[PDB]
Amino acid sequence: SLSEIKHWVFDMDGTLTIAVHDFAAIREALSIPAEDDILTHLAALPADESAAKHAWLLEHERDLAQGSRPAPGAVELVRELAGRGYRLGILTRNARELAHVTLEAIGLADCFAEADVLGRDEAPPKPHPGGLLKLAEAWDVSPSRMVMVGDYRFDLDCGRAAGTRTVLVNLPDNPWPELTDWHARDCAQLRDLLSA
Amino acid sequence: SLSEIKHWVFDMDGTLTIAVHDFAAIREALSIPAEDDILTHLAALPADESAAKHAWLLEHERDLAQGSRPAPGAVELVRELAGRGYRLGILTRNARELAHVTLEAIGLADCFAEADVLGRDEAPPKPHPGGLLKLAEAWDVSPSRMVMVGDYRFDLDCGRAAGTRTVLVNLPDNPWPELTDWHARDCAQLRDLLSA
Ligand SMILES: [Mg+2]
Ligand SMILES: [Mg+2]
Repeated sequence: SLSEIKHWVFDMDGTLTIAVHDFAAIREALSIPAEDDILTHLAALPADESAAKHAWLLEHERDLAQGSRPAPGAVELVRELAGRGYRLGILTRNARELAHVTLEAIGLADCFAEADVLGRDEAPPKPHPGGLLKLAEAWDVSPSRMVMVGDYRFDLDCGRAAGTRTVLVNLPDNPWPELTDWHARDCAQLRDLLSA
Repeated sequence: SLSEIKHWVFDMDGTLTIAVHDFAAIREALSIPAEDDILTHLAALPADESAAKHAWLLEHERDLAQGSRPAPGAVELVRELAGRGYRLGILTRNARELAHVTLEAIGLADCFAEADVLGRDEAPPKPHPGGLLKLAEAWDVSPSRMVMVGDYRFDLDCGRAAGTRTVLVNLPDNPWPELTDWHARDCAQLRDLLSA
């Protein structure tokens, strides 16, 4: 079961943190009334208008970005696992130094050994298994007793290639059933799953 | 009128070109049926599910990107203006070298003098007016007889700061009426407007 896994690895972006965007600039650009939610308002527009506005939003994702925040339930999950004495790692395309800064910013830096935060320079790009194998070696543990937690297909492919169990979070359903051992809408539901 | 303007400046990203994304990966990740359009399907989902899936899409905009393509009507507009003997420029945050490559790829490199394609190293970031003032100087023309064409607020602010007329394209309405002299849903409608 999930609770028997005592070695956990997380993707960073999209899993533990998510990008936040400039709501006021979006509302202004897309002519959203103050009384309306942005997405709800867009879904209710005529199809062609909704499509043009959604396209503009995606096109300007980086222009509109304002750093990142912890994903729902992420801090709570990591603290729960750390409280158990579990061993926790990170596998990210980010430079280790940025990953470190991010961990400090969200108050989780003390839950991961610095050597177990693997960035751009410490491991090949997902879905290559190198990074998970590096942690498996450092921890001297069977990959079958580790879990890779992510929100994107290359996270699941990476776990499957290395032989770890896999978890999908931050999508509401199960789009890759063969690649995914457990799925949860977010880290808060994952914590609940773990508990049960 | 618009047709009296013989000096035109364009933003690049979002105006002449737009990012394209991996439709098959999106469909797989978001569980979209083959018979459905991605956006139409998402708008029809329960609110919470639609929101989670739209959030994931925005979060992975760069992961899903597959270069860029010309924006609707952009090639046709630029060729029409060049055919008139009009003077055309680019003001972009992109490195000039990338802008050049992009122009070559979309078959428009011959419509702009190389010196009039202004990139990262040739002009300060929008909305600073430096870049438009640089073109105005090179062309020896009143900014009031130039137009800046863009799809984002900093393009309009840049034109207003330099004193050029401004055009909004690639949004379907008029969100910044005081900043915008003419607006069109895209470059094809702008060409039509120009003609009329
Ligand atoms: Mg990710
Ligand atoms: Mg732009």
